[PDB]
Amino acid sequence: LKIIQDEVNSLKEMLVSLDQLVKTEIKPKVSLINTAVSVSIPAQISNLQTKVLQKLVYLEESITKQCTDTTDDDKVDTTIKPVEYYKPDGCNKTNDHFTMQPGVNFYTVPNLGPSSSSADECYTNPSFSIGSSIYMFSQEIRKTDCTTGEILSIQIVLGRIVDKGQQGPQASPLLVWSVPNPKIINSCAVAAGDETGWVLCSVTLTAEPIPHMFDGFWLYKFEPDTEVVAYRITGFAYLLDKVYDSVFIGKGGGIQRGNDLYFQMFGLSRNRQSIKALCEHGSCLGGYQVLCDRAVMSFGSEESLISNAYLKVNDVASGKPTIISQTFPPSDSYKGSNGRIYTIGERYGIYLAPSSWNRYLRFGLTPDISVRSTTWLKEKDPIMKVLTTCTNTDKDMCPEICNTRGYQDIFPLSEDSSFYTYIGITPSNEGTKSFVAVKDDAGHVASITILPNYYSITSATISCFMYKEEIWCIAVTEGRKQKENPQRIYAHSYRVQKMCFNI
Amino acid sequence: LKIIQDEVNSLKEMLVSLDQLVKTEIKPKVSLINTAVSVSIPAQISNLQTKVLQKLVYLEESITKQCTDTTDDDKVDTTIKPVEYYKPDGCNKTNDHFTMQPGVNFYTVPNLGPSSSSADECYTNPSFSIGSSIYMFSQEIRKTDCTTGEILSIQIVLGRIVDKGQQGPQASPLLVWSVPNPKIINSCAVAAGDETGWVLCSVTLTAEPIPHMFDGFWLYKFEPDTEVVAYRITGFAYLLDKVYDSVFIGKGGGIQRGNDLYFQMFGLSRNRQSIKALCEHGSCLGGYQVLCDRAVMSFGSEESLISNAYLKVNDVASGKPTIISQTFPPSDSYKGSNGRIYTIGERYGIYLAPSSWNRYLRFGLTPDISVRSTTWLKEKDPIMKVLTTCTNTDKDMCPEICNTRGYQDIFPLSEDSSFYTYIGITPSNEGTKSFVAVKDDAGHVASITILPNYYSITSATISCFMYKEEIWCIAVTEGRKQKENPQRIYAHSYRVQKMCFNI
Amino acid sequence: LKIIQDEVNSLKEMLVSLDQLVKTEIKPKVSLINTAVSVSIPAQISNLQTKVLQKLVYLEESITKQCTDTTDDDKVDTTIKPVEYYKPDGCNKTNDHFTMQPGVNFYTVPNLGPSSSSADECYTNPSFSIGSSIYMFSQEIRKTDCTTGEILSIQIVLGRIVDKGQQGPQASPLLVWSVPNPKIINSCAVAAGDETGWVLCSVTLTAEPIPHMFDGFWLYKFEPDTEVVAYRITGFAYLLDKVYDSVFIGKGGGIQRGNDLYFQMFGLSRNRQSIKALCEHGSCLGGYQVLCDRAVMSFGSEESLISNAYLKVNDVASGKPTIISQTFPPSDSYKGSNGRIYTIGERYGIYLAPSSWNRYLRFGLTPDISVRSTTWLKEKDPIMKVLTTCTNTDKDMCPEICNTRGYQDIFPLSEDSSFYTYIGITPSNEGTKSFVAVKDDAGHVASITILPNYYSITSATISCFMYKEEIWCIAVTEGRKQKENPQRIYAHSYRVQKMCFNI
Amino acid sequence: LKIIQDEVNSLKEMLVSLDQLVKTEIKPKVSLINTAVSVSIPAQISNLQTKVLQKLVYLEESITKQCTDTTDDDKVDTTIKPVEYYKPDGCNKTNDHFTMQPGVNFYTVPNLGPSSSSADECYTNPSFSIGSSIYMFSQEIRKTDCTTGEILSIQIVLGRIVDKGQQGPQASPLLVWSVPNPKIINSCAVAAGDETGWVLCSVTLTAEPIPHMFDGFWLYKFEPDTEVVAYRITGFAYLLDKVYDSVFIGKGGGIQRGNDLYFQMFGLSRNRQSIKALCEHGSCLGGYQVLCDRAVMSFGSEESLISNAYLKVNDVASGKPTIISQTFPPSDSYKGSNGRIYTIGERYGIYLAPSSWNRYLRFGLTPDISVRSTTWLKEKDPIMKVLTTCTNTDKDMCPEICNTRGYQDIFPLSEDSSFYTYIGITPSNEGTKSFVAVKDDAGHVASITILPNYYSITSATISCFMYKEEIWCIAVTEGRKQKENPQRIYAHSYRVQKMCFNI
Ligand SMILES: *[C@@H]1O[C@H](CO)[C@@H](O)[C@H](O)[C@H]1NC(C)=O
Ligand SMILES: *[C@@H]1O[C@H](CO)[C@@H](O)[C@H](O)[C@H]1NC(C)=O
Repeated sequence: LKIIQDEVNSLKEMLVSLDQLVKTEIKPKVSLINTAVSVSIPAQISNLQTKVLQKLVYLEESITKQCTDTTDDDKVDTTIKPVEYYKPDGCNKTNDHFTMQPGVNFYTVPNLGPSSSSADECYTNPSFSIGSSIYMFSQEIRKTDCTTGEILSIQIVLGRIVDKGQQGPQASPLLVWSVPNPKIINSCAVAAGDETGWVLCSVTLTAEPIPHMFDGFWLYKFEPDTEVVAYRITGFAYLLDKVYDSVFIGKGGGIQRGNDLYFQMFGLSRNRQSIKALCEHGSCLGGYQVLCDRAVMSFGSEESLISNAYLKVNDVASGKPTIISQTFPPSDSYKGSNGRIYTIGERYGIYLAPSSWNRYLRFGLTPDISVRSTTWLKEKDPIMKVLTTCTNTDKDMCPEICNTRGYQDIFPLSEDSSFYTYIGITPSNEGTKSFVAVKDDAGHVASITILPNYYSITSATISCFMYKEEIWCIAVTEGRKQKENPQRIYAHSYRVQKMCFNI
Repeated sequence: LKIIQDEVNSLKEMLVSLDQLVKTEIKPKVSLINTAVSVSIPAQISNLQTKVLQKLVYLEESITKQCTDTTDDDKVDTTIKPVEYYKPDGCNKTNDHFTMQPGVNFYTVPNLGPSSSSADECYTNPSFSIGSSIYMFSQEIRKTDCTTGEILSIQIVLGRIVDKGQQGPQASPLLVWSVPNPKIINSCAVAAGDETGWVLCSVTLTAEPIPHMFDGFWLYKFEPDTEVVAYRITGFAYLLDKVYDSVFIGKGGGIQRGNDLYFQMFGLSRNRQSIKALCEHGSCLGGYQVLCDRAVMSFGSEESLISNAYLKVNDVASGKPTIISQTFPPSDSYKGSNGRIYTIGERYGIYLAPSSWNRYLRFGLTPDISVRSTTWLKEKDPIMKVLTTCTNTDKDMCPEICNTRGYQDIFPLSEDSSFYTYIGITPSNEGTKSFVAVKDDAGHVASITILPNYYSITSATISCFMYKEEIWCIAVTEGRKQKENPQRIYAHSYRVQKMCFNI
Repeated sequence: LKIIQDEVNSLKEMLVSLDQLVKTEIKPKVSLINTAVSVSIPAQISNLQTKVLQKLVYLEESITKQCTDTTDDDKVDTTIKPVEYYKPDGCNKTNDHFTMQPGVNFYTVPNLGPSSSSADECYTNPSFSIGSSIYMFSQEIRKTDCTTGEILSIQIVLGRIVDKGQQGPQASPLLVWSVPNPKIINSCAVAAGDETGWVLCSVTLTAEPIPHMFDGFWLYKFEPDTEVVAYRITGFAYLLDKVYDSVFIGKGGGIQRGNDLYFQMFGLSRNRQSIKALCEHGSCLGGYQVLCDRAVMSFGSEESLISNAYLKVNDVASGKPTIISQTFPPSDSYKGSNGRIYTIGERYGIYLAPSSWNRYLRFGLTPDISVRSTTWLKEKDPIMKVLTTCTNTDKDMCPEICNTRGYQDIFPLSEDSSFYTYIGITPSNEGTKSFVAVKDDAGHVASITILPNYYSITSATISCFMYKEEIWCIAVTEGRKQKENPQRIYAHSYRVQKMCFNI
Repeated sequence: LKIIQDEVNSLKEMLVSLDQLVKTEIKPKVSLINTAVSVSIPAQISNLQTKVLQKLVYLEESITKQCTDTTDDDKVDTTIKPVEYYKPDGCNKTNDHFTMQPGVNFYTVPNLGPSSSSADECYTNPSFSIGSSIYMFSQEIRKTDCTTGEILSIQIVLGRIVDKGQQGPQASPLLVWSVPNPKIINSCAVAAGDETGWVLCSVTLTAEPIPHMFDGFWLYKFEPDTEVVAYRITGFAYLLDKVYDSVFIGKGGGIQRGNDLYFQMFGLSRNRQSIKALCEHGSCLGGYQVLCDRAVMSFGSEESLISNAYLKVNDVASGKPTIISQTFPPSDSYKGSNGRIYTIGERYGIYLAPSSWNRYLRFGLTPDISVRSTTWLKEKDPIMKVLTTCTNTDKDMCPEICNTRGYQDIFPLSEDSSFYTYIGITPSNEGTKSFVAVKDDAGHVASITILPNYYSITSATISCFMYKEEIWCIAVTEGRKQKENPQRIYAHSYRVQKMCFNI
């Protein structure tokens, strides 16, 4: 028996030595190689190409004629920049119209994140954000039913945007992570800054979880070639404006400004006051105001409303972050829904998806992130026409009790959001049809048809950046190639052209 | 004893942690690196080379004179395209003949798939197909005897065709897989489409297997960076036209059209009717018709015939595929054999290898995959002269009872198969001799000798594609370098030149 | 029980086989790949770029006009060279002043060595040295308190300086190692030569260690793709000039000359003689001499002084090295401190950091490494203004009892150190401010502000080399990006410009 | 106890699964990556460089003026070719002398094979051969004493010669292997052909081994990405001409011609006849003939001689090789020694190292590998002056009883070996001095000094090939950098220039 208690001890020493070898020598070197081949070499080849071709241009000029700063110094990878809006330089003449249009191509961006073949799995609720160099992506994997199924796993993919010699920008994953205990999460969303990514997840109560109940938040910090740091925000670490029974983090993601993070949230809150719901519609014909009020109530109850709010995460650098919210009144909003926080130069913007009877674009601008300073846009495009149970029309948009569960955001191409890019989706008898469009400040829309070989697309989120000194955008969508396929997440890219037309 | 039940439990935790590390971190990163070095970097360097050289061409033009679309957007890798047939543009003049000829080079394409040195192993029955970007390859590994030996393993190698700076196209393996329980498989064949590969295997009964008996099929789906999905097709999931005792899948492979797969099959079927076998021969001299009838019977039995059939796999996207066959009558065919399904523009073609007394090319064209719509070609070349026990001549091809076990297919270079490329093999007293040839529509054959340093080549299969805007072909053959070597699978490439001769 | 003693034995055989596979096949190949992607490929691409661009230059010259040695042969990597000082070629004219200035850029050099996110860890006491091709880096990781905390680990990173297509030189790690039993080390420092690195560590006594006691040294030899060789230097293997109770190795590092190594050391030594401390100051007004004497005493004791010494490691190639020291008298120095040994052509230099009341630059030159041959410079810049408890002024620098714990070295750009480069740090109410400067031989200083987005920088060490045929320097600093961050080590690079001004 | 017999079984399943994963997925992919980064990418970049630079040359020609085959098709890697001797094209004029000289550079070729830092290990007896694309290298590792120490291991390194953008050719290892049971091996040598390497080892008897006794041979076959195949040649599988008590394989290596291998061997053989030893010397003055006879006897015994022989390995492709030898008479040779077999066009050559009193070059040519057809050269250079106990002079070379244990071979640069390259070594009071030289057919020697920073070099072997269309040579030597270093194996390269001088 001593030899046994001895032989087992021998196995322990051999197993520990092997485990140390894999963690100490091999894992580190494999990570270094991944970066060298996926990021660094492509960057070196790209710089070579640019310099050689530019010299050849000077030779072309010479033959015909003779016959026959400080800002990028702290950057690791300078392939992309934050968006620098186009200006009408020289388009201030009589009858000379400055506009923007999408290009004719819609290129694939493969391997944005991992996937699978199992028909029992569904990929949904993508959250995508592009920072100054890096991108954050997150995808929920649910069992069978996509919307009401169990969460099997949430996957976060930190990576970089690089130039690989293709017609558009390409993704390069550096770190993939799987959130522990996914079964107790209501929702997660991402945010990104300078070489740092953030994830904020809202969690629930347990008895096995108790569905859509609220019990604080988790915050995760992601860095290149570094371990993930988790923080628990509970107890007195958070303060909500209204009392919430159920809290969700808005799908579209958040932003980082200085030492604070901003996210959009929505949820089910307690109410002890009468309301006058916002009720804007066309020439439909008292009854409509009643419907507008019942449209924001949970189960028709005067005391429990579904509403939107701003969520601020304070002082992240201290290691002990706190959360403070500010809620929108029912008089200046519609039934609470998934939204997104934008940074627009020195100003901010907010997108709120349709979820009720009003299917018009709801997007606002503000000098600071607060409720009382928000000014709403008067544009209508896009109108959400999919994943809805509403029977009203796109002209009058009359109030009724119905629901919508889609998401189609926009990306501002100017400081006042007078110009913007979006993807439209129209239902048909054979899946869906869709297009890319840019709306100008005169109300005109330039549009090009996309993805003719996909059975259906149900959603879209857009993030733009500078690449090769012009604006490029990446769109992430959910859909199916063939009618019988499970739902998967796809990504494509396109360019925005500057044009000026002499009328 | 508790410390033992404790020390063992400690080993379990350490072993699980190590296993998770290798599967979670290392395997994924190694796969990403393989793609980066074998596919992505080569693509980037190739694009650089093309752009720089083209600019230099413009400079050459400048000096002398002054003194002294939407289709590839959804593609991951655009190195190759489906074949675009050459047209006689400007060869419509009097006495001006449009033709095609092979080039003078026959380049090696190394590492198409893995191999071994053991003299106890034989590599045979290759199945090769090139899709829109990817290729599928499969090789059987048998013990000692090559044809009648036990199957040790079947290996499937999914990979891509890339440009590595060599004189021709090169292979780049991405995924290698070994079919489980190979001992119960009669045969497997491959098919490929757009980034998806398929494998169909016919299986037998068990008591240890019972030789050449039939018990349904297995279908496997292969995708890049994805797990392999297997389906069992048995019970009422398949319906055969005739009752078969033994079913084999044709070696040459199949195609994918829309949501269906098409394969060629052959096997031993029950018969209750009299027959009049197809019996076409030259000026040999009642007795011949009798021999032609007994040539298609198993063991001379009127009731059991060996015949060919089309095999269709219906609705693969549903996850629950079914199989339906359609059998060729004995009056329009010869003893059943290994064949191949071709896609020729909007039309289809079928190749049937010689297996009996008739050794002439048997190839047909059809508007749809059915028996009654097939029209057979009247060309003879190539004539199979190897691996045969027949003693007839190449002129009269007189009926007798004999067998042939080779395979030499062709690849159409025009919609009506009036032009095509093939490899001829002629036996000698020192292994074999062979050549590459292209037959034109006037019946002329251009040919170039190949592989002068190989003792023998016994078979060949050809797949063609566009590369660097001209047609290139890859030939996969079985053979031996030196007389005493075991049989191995080799691959080489060549180009097809466009020529027009003013007579 | 036999089956158990048998099943365990089976596990042993399987575990040994697996461990051998990882050590024999995989580890070696991973190391070879790391070099190929991080060093060899970048070198090949860089050489291509240079040759192509130079040819294009000749074409530019041709168009306009016609219209419209043996020294690097033994080198593995020729990207960098030892510094070749600039000369005033053609600046010997009347009113024509030869000078040197820093460039305007300060580029990031990422991944010089590994790091971490834990807030409980602090990275301090960096030691950095650049050899003929390779570099040595070492960083101490302490728990919580940075200066008085426990040592958790010391990490040594041997690597190479390479060209990766960026604006400046970049680091490429080859070997990372962790010194065993870090808890018994007083301090470590690095040195580097031709493809060989060295580390010298001073160790203490144990009872758990006994704080700042002395018990000999360890020497480690580092080579590329090779195991680390350790030597113990104790007993009669070392001889110190004075009797030391506590010995530390100077932070800045040492040099290799022929078969010997030279390091700076300092420590607490026994004294039986009266002293007259060096006491140089300005127009402050007997009392000052008394303060100057008590400033070099430990706890005010006449018998125990803190002093500097040279440390020589003799005959390293024999495998049995020995150590001999030579101590500086209190009459020609100040309280002992961290320093650095320099090689300046055929001559040597020594830097001694401020640690007491005198905060002016203390740097000397010598024809050989000995105390009696050292001649001190009369320059003042830089003056250390951070990490000090002194209340004197930068003009008079009056004696008092105080302490300083910073480190800001210089790098000579000429044989007589009449020109040199340094980094200045000035404290403010919001962390610190800093700049890069080059002082010329007329006493003028050219300076450029750096790192505007870093809350604070507390130290700097500079190493220079030739790159792309001009002098480039890498500065390694300790600091924080945001006020609440833990301390981390950062590295940046800049260039030194040659200028000549016609007055 | 059942739970124990159960928990152990669980560990077995987990360990087997992990072992299969590492062998099935990871090992294969790592090997593919090594080739991609070390061989394939460098080849692609090199081809780019050549094509771009050649176009630029044509542009240079254009500006000034206008103003201001089938043989490599079967090759995997075409970087190098077998030597094509230079011809005096246009040097057939009066007073116009055709010659060859070495270049001035002697470049390092790093990582030819692995090494170590342990001072207890010595690397000796290198065997190096270059084939049509690949190279074979083998190094013995002995404990402490280098010549009489125990063999710890023999390491074989199969690799390729590639272009990495450096001034000369570089090595790229693909497969490293360690011969099992090295303790029973007398000696090993390598040979190489077309993508196949061979190793032949002579083994001894065991009681623990019995020193220098003979018991047959082992043959190993090495192929890229393939397992090593071993064969035992014993019993009646070999037949030696004379009866040998002890057999060694000549250090320099062998060749492959068709299906046979040729090696040089030497050993201790039985003798029953009187002898008349070859005794060629200068004007020294019966006694000398007696010394010449005793110089070839073992321990002075008439019945036991030390002699050379040819060793042929017959029919390697069959898998059952046999060995037949043919011995040189004492009347046409000197004491047996290490030699080398050369292929010189259609003819063969043999090199025999000095081992006795005659220290002049001994090299012969033959139309076939046999004793009776060998014709010896009359050149003297090089004369071996190191590792000898002889006291005779380089002029008369008088017979005595002494021994020499060096090795300095030559490489023919012409069909008749009238031109050749060699490395000379001259002893001094400070290690050794050496040079590279080329001897022409007029007896003139061009020489250049090498390795000025190496304490000593004791041996050299040379293999030449075509690279960038001119002859390049790699020399492998044994030596020490610093006096106190252990012996290690180094490799360097140089070029042979074609010159023609008008007198
Ligand atoms: C050949 O076809 C071209 C059109 O592709 C036509 O322009 C030309 O006239 C035709 N030539 C003859 C001889 O028919
Ligand atoms: C040298 O040989 C060339 C042929 O290679 C021949 O044309 C020439 O005339 C010869 N010159 C002399 C002097 O023989």
